[PDB]
Amino acid sequence: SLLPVPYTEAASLSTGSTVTIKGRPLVCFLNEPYLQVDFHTEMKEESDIVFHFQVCFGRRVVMNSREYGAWKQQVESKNMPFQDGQEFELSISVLPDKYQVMVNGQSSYTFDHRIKPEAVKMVQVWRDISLTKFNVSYLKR
Amino acid sequence: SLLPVPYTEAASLSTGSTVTIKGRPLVCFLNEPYLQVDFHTEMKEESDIVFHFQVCFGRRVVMNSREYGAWKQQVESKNMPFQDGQEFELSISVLPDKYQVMVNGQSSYTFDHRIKPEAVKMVQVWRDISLTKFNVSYLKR
Repeated sequence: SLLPVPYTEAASLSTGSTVTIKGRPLVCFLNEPYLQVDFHTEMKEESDIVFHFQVCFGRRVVMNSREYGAWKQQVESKNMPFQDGQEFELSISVLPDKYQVMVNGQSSYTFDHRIKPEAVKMVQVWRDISLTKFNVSYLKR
Repeated sequence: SLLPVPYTEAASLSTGSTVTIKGRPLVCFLNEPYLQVDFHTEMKEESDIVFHFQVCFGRRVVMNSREYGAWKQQVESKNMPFQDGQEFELSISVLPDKYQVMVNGQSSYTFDHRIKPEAVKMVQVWRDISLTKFNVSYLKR
């Protein structure tokens, strides 16, 4: 819809930053659509990924990092706040120790920093969703 | 690009029919983009799937059927004719005994019929690709 997908935006993150994504799955949960949010170290898509967040709607969520071209230890969660056929609001806060992910205002996942958030230069949002809003909070120093 | 994705087209199949799909992966193989082709029994996406063909570019291909809302025996292949960053041409022929899938003119996968091809009423092509051409051969009786 509003924003093109894959959506790529240059970005800078530090403690206190928040990334807000508003969108909607393209198909019903029965068909297992995915949503993926990757925080990259460079503007190119083949670059390293500081924080990989992949949702298989209705099934599970996978988080990881890709360092020096290699995927590290995957963390898997079965927590599923997303609602079939509904628009969702996803907020990723950068805390000192980890990323906190809220879905529709509810804390749902956390991921301890493996690489400093300051290494992030780009965020890519893709897979089976329509994207209506993308915002990174640049109020803090 | 040319055609919207998810792409849905009402269709009828029988022995001798061919479905030709031309497109291109949206991102590099390193990021594991997917391609999915589902032959449905009804015009709705939650309907049964006579033939499910899902490609995880660079990794594997999964084939199955969803009957009465339940996924059946999955068949997995590691055969991978698709080329990173290239446009592909995918042809699915309906033979008496099975579907034959050609990738860029090379026979690559087959799937024995679980349900008669005549039960198909719709084809949906989706996931991480841009679609330039979609055609079903309606020359045969």
